[PDB]
Amino acid sequence: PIVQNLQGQMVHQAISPRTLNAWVKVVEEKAFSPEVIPMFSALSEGATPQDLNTMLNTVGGHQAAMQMLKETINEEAAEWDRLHPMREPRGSDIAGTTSTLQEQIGWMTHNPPIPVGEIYKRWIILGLNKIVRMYSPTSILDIRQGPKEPFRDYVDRFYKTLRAEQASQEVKNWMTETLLVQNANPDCKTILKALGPGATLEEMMTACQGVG
Amino acid sequence: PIVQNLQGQMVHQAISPRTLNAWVKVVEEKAFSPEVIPMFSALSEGATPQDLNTMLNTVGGHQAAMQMLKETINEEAAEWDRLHPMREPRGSDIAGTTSTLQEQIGWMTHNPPIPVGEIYKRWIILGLNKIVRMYSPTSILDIRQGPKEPFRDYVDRFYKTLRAEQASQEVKNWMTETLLVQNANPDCKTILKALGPGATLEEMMTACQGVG
Amino acid sequence: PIVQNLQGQMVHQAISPRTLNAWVKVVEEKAFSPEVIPMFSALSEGATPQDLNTMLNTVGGHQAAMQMLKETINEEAAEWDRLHPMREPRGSDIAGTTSTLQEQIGWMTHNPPIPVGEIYKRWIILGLNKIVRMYSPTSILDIRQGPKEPFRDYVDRFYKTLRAEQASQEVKNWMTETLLVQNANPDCKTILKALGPGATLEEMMTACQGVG
Amino acid sequence: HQAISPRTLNAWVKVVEEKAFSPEVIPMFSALSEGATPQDLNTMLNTVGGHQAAMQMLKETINEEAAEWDRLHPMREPRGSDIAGTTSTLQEQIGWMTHNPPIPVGEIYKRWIILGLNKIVRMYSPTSILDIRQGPKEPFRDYVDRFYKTLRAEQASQEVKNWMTETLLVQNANPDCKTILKALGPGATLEEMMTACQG
Amino acid sequence: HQAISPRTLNAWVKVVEEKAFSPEVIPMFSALSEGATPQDLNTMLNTVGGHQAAMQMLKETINEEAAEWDRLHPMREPRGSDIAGTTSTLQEQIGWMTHNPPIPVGEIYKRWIILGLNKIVRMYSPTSILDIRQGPKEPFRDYVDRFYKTLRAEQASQEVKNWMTETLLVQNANPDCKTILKALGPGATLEEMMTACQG
Repeated sequence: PIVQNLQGQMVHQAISPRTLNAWVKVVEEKAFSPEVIPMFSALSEGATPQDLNTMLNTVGGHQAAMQMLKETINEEAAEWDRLHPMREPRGSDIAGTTSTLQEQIGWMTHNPPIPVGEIYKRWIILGLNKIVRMYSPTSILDIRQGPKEPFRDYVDRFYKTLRAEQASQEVKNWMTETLLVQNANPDCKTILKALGPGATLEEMMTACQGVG
Repeated sequence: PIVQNLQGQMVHQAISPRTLNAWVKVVEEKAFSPEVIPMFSALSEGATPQDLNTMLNTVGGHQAAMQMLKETINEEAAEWDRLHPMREPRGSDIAGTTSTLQEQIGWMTHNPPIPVGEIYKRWIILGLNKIVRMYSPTSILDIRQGPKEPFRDYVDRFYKTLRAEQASQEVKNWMTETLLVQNANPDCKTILKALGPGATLEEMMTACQGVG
Repeated sequence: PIVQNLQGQMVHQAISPRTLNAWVKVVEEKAFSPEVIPMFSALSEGATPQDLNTMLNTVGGHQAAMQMLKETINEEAAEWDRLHPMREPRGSDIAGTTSTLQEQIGWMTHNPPIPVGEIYKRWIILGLNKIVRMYSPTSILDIRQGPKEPFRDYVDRFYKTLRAEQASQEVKNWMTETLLVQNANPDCKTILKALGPGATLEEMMTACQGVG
Repeated sequence: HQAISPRTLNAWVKVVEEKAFSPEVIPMFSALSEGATPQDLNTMLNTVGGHQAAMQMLKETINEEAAEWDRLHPMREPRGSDIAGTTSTLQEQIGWMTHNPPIPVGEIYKRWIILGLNKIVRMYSPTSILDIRQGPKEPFRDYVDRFYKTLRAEQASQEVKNWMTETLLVQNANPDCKTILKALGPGATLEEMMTACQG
Repeated sequence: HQAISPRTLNAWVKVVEEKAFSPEVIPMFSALSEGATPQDLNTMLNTVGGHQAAMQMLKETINEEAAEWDRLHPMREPRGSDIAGTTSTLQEQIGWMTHNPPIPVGEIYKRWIILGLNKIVRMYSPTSILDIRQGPKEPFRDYVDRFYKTLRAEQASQEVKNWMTETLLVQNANPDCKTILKALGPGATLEEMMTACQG
């Protein structure tokens, strides 16, 4: 992180141990559920490349996830160097392996701020999105409401799987509009189709409140 | 947040990573149970509009909840601009999208304090109340004591659903007075009606202690 | 830990009580699952030998784990003294039993930094790896997919046991490549073998999504 | 201006009657109505004998589109009725195409008719694409032909159709073919898919 | 510019439906689509009712060829999609066809479609060549016709097909004519082969 000293000069602030422990708990217990990405974003707010590499070290227990995260980081660094051929931050500098700590702090504290931390964070988020896409327990087409399950639980599962799938935005809109209604159980499906097309999710949940 | 510097001049204090992680856990695990609103109020004490937008970013995983929260924020900003046509905070300024950080700190630190953080917080709380109202698993009329369930558990469920429903206050009073007694199981319902009308909840719980 | 004073001179920072409580929870609840090692690494970031001994004291509830950790520490200290016959840190100094606190801070704050904390941490990590290797509930050859279990759960179990086993890296690669396919259930195993050899884990998980 | 040919009109009538309403009616109508005027279009629509319910849908959709056009817009310029040809002379219809520069009155009405026909064929498709699934013994060839006909009739966005082709074709198939298709794995072509799945 | 004739489109759909995807479909398409612009070709393909699996193979092959064209060749120059007619306008296609030197987008698209149709026919060959064989009483005049129809469907290389005609034909022949072919011996033309086989 970054914080002002007593006089005011910006200086690197070490990431606290309990934050890293929380991130380790997130990596281990959750098994790369779709909820990790918001948790990673929260636990890494203001992170520099050194801190992000510290988090990646804990990620590195899983060989496959670590390998794909490294591959996506390398690819995005190559893209950055392709687009953009204290020195200007290169791809490896954004990756926090060649650039030193002081260069990172200077880049983040520059006027205007060079968002090295944020760009590296978004690369990591893309890699984590891919990893999450692997570990989705089932595809969206397999989510089906049970004979007795409440509509709220089915919608929760459907939207979780939708976050996992990471399709195109228009595809997601069509999915929520049509596939949600299609896969519902018959007793609910009658009411959903009677509501008609273009029904907002608020109408859908209110109409089917406790039908099961 | 806001905190005095070493000399004493007010300056923005960044929201800690672990607080945002806790808020993410609240958004994800709880599935918008009625308990989120107190937890949101606690986790966002002293929040500025920038911090509240930071929390909203984590909320933004859910498309429907994020959409309705944005819609309520826009509506309340329009209401604010309608009522009230460093510059005075406009609706978008309260929303923390046009106003800069320093303007927010100045507004909160003004004499008298302009409660930009609190008004934005209450708008967010209204939106979250609506979202919670969607995700209520069952309506209040479906809560019914089981044949063996203790009275304390039934009352807990009833009051949770009452918090979820968000009806008029007089309607809530009538509901607690009459509907609670009506839906109780027959063995308890005999004692509840024998207690008579206008019985305080303390009398109701003490009388039916361990009846089931 | 280590942190700059108000003037800037480096001084020892005490390990917070809540960090030690979290480490105690990790030692007790987890029962030396493979996830402890990342959690230990996170909770002990920047630790000096005195802090590491403080953590070891909480570890010392378990007689066998404490004994083996002490034995590995002594062995690695003997190796350090063998390789390398304020004074230079001896093996017992790295162990944080002969060296005083101020010598440790001076070593860590030296130019270049003497990584006494990190070397002691890696010795502790080797000992914890051995302890974890004892407490593995089953060997890798016993992990077998169930008739109905999803492929994601089976892969999670397999990689957890692989982390526990701690074999040679090439052995691990062969294990993930062949033994994972061999032990899968027949309905999945058909698809895995149809995918052919040299299939990346991404292909394996995507192909067998929801087959069970 | 030239009169519509009896051969063309008979072809339109016979294809509509024979095909009832299948997705190829849209390209057939577009081909046979090449550069036609609103009077010719109305002739082609009214000439259809059967499927008067479908013709009612088409007229209702034309009226709705005309109302929207009138909402968007209050030689004399054309209103929705003028575009639909209900209140336009043949000379008036020739105008707005003979006008320099012309405003394509015929093409707008053709687009409205195409929207109505898309709705009609979507209604006339006997099953939904998500409900299309393989029989226990149906050939994979017949399954995929039915699936792609239904997908053609679906009237959805193009990216949605691409995802549909990528996923539901493999997914909705029976387990016997599903095993072979998964063994082929993603990124394969339909040609490879059927050639492998011949048995 | 003149649009495709309704008689031509009706003939095309008629022959496609009646013949299925037999080998003659390719030359028939080449005949009917002479000088046809990409818009006309797209209409010609879209109007086909049924065989949507075949139309999907055709679309996929067109997309692959368009990608190859775009890779090889990076008014505005025509792209692969423009040749395919999905993106480029009718006027743009007409201008490209009229330009000197010409960019015959029609001919390139026709060649791509011919490739796709060849692949489709090779898929659609009902029985492999090795399976065809003379019956106990089937005349040689019909057995050889079946054999050569299938051989045209298979679309193997000429070097293979020489051996196929030389050996597989005589091998699969019925026992009565097998002896006659063997006696007649190698270096034989089809006229000799049949004219030695009657009865």
